[PDB]
Amino acid sequence: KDAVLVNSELKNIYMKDVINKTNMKITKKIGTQLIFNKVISSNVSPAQERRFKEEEEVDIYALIKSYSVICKEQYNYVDGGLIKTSDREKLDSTIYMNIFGEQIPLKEQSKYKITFQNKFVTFQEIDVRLRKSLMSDNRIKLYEHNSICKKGYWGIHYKDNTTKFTDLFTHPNYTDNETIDMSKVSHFDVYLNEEF
Ligand SMILES: [Zn+2]
Repeated sequence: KDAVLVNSELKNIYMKDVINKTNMKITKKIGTQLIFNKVISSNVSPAQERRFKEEEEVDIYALIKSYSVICKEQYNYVDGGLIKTSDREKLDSTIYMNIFGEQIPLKEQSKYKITFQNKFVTFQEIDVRLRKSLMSDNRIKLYEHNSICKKGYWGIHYKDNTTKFTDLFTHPNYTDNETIDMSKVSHFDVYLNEEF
């Protein structure tokens, strides 16, 4: 299973900004990195690299891992976050986030919703936005030294009753560009202080 990390590291990882752009043509392509023109480098799996060709337009939603200036031009490094611009069908979805946990009032239980406008969204996007929403929540303060959440996980609860669970104290491997079909998603479930 993915190794559990501490608040300090998790906070550092998920507090960073994200790249959220559309119609980005892959300019250069080197190794396992798909480059775009500030320069955006997306580290992806050997498998995913094959599926993407240069000059191909890609929509990007990825958390930035680091920056580096090179010859007065800034580089933004990220893992995956790619969906072909031609793979984008529109769809308005307002998915509810149900938060469960001993200190969670019914009032905060289902007040959170995450809005999507494409039928297909990367899992990285859902995971990152869900974590950031939990991080800013005044009651929860996810990854803060002082947070009431010591451990936990969440899940995408599909309409067919199946679920996809993720440990909130781990850093998923986003290099595979896993994508979620939003039309098959019913809601999101957050399980605070519950063993994964
Ligand atoms: Zn559920």
